[PDB]
Amino acid sequence: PFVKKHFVLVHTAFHGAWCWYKIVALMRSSGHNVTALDLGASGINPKQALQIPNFSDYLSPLMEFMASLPANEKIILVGHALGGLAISKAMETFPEKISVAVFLSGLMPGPNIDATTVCTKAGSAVLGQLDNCVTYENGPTNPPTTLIAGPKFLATNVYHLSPIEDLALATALVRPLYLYLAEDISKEVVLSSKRYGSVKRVFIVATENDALKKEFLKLMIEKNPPDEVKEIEGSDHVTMMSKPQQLFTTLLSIANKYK
Amino acid sequence: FVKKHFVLVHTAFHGAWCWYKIVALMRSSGHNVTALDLGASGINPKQALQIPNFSDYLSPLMEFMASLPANEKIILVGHALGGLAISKAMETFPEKISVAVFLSGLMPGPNIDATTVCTKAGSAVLGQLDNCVTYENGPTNPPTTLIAGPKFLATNVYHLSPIEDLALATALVRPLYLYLAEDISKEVVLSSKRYGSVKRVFIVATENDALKKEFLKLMIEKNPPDEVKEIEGSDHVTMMSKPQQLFTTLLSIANKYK
Ligand SMILES: CCCCCCCCCC(=O)O
Ligand SMILES: CCCCCCCCCC(=O)O
Repeated sequence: PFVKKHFVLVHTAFHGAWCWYKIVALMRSSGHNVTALDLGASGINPKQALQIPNFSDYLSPLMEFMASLPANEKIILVGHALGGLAISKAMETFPEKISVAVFLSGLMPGPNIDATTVCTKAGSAVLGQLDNCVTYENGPTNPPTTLIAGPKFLATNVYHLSPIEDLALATALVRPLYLYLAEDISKEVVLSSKRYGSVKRVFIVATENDALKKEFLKLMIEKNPPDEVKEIEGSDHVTMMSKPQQLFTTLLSIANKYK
Repeated sequence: FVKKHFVLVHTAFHGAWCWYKIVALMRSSGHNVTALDLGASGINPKQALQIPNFSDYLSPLMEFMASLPANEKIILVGHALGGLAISKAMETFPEKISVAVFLSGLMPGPNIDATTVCTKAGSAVLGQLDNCVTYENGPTNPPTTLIAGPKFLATNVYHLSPIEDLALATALVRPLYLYLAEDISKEVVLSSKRYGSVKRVFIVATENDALKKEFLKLMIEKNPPDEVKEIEGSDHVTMMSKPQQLFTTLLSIANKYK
């Protein structure tokens, strides 16, 4: 008996709703509702990175979407990598509107491994990697302002197991990420046991992820245990690109289990 | 095998992203390819309201063309509306272009004006299905932008493409400013000695819209190119519906017009 669900997808750094296109097609084709959002200055969001130095504005598209969700409608919230921070805040604020939260290789901070610990670790795996670079729109006296993903970094660390056209698509769409201050993130993403902790949570491991190392991911899983950990073999960092059908099937299974 | 440089220019609502399959095939086969975002398209930083003049829309292509040392020739490909953009590039920098390719592109010339092909092109989009216009300049002024609707895209543009490409497009299409005919006519002026000196190939690719094909035949008849090629089974976005076939056709054209 077909039970219509509402999947809400949240991209990682530099990306946008566009990266989910294969997943969105499978969802809409099977009759489910799906909303792929562009966070601040991501995808075709009108804001420019330099215009939104506050993490609050990076996350606003999701928070605003969450706030206007209809009465009693519950969603399957999916966050990829950095998107993990966004859905975490959504979990703390609107825990009742989320049937189950899914972290796809996502930054998954919790009361005992906070957002800043997690962001500091994440930053080390992206800043300075291959051809990635930063800008100083506020002068040499201030912290770098934005991070720009390089094509070689994308091909090697992110899309190494995906169709080459997807790499081409990414290089024509990735945008800069404002380097939000740890202090700002810490005040925005604060999680509690009775709110964030009350939302069903599943973590999906990308077996061949060369962007976010195993040790970091298992540190988060260890210190902020999810209700379940699932795995997708042969997937690079962007599972929605390299292993779309498997991610789709897994998502449907997760939605049915926790509905 | 001689390395070539293809420069791809999209149509309304789109961006460099729509050529992803083509870009991929060109890079792996060893060629250079530049897929540009015109004003307020793809990830270009401008918003439609910020580029009310057609020259603002063409800016990314003209800047690109100007940055090219004259010895570095290119194969300039324009899709549909992108035809107007490459036509302008042809008039301004004729010598930097080995061959211009109009993929079902608006191909105005001396005997068929730019405003003429524009007005006709628009009738097929304005007021179609779920497409809609905005009025940022108030109710008593002409509409300011045109927004492509998902249904319009599904049945009129991507009807022969993988369904995921339709989804991709719905997450990326952006508004097109409704440029004035006066503006466009003044902006796209072509002469036989300049625009006319560039080798030109038109690629007909449309399948179940006979009127659309007539329009394409009209422009070909009024402004005859050096050659006309066809691609079967294509919807409005050939780079999506017939990628391998488009790639092959472009390689073939490039090798012929060196
Ligand atoms: C200080 C903020 C920078 C954090 C970088 C987050 C990296 C997420 C990983 C990814 O690229 O998908
Ligand atoms: C800017 C003139 C307003 C009319 C709409 C533009 C024509 C779009 C047609 C097409 O896809 O080729």
